Amino acid sequence: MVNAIRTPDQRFSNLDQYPFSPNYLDDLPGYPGLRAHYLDEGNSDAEDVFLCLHGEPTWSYLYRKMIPVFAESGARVIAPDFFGFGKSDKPVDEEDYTFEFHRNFLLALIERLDLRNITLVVQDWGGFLGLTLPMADPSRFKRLIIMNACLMTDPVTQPAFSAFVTQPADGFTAYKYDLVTPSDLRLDQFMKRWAPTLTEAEASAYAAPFPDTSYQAGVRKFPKMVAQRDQACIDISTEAISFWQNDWNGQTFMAIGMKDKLLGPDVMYPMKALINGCPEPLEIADAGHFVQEFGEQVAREALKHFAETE
Repeated sequence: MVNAIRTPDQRFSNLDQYPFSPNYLDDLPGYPGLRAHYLDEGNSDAEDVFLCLHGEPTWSYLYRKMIPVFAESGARVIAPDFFGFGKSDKPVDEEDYTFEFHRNFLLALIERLDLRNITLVVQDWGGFLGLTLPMADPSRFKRLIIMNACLMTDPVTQPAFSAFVTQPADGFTAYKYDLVTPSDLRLDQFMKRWAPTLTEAEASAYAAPFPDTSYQAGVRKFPKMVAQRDQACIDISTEAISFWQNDWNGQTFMAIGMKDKLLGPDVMYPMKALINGCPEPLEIADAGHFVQEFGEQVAREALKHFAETE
């Protein structure tokens, strides 16, 4: 029952621009023996809380440029590392990672920390999973900041959320290929390719959580879950659509990384239509899949947009 390993702390000693202190939650309901890492920045008694969820194959380090902007506005910021990523523990078997394994973890984190007045900030898997959280506990969610992401429903229901899987060849097909094929996966090399504006140091931070391949079962399972969606993922994702379309009435802000070959306009415009009240998206011409690397701007504009609608 959940064989996992922990990344030696020395691997995080020379992180670039990541002065955020570690917080851990051991033995969350349904996660015995697993220690989860998360950042808790800004006023801990703040009324507003920004839940920042990362994706594949990154960690909370991805939100490092957005965190300060949010904390400065007077809000609290929670940025958790999924099991298998960042400083959280990493199950050694790919079988242990599932849509509900990661989803239930997010729900347990929300209940444990008793988060309220939440502004959900998502991208990629943070969105696939994150966008399904509100419907399970609506009163806790207030706003949404969505960057390149969608819902993992079936091809018939939403063809746009499946089409990108097979085309273009240099889009998700290439992304997935780079992650599931190399016997010796080097995430610093991966991130420099998929986020060409990263410095050598920043790229090193993405490799930091993984001393060797045995620490990458979670990294290898995520892309596979996008291509092969189980029934639970499909149903949860389909129920999520109805929520964003008929139940959601909170403030929303969308930003599109225009150079994203995976989840750009093809996926983001159909998403905008599904989220009730979603305004015209902020198009970021230079941004890639990892919109957060251009996050200071997204952070500032999201706060400005939220204030004008208070």
